Amino acid sequence: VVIGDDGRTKVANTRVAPYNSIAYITFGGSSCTGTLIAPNKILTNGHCVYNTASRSYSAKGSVYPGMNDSTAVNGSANMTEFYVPSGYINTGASQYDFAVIKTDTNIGNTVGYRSIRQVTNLTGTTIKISGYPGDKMRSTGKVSQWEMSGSVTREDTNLAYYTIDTFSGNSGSAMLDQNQQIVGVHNAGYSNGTINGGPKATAAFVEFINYAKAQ
Repeated sequence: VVIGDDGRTKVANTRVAPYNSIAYITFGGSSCTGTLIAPNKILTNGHCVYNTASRSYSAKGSVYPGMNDSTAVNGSANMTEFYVPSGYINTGASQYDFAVIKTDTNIGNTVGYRSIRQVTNLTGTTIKISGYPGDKMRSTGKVSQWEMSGSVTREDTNLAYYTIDTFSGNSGSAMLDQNQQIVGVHNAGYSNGTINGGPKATAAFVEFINYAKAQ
């Protein structure tokens, strides 16, 4: 959700880290954000790849790392396989709302990719959320990356929360710490649109990702 005044700013250079590793990803009926985490693996939200209500996987599309002004400035890859946690398939709960996508080429070796840091507590940590919101697509007519930083204001055992502004299309944006490590993935608005949040990189998160990295 966008909370009060919009604090997001346009990423000026998507040819450098970490922005070159953050991708506009398309499906047959929607788009999201994702982040390269291996030579041929993207991390995003579960709800981007699997619809709980229809029990349906999304139609596969394409991956554009560091797209800016609707230009694939670092090339593109196609999606080939989805890996979704069993818990997401079975409950649709926010604590399992993450997924990995394999690409057809090793595009992560050209632009680089991000590591994941397992965390226990994020309260007070400054994170950055950068990705591809749909509202900016409407208003500028271009697909560009927008970022905003802020503090994690509360958390529970699986989720972290923040007032950093997000809009549809930001689903799957990584939470990046000061060292450009992934500590979680944005998924939704909470508390009737007064805060945003998503799953932290817990031990359970990291185990699934490690399995997915081996596929």
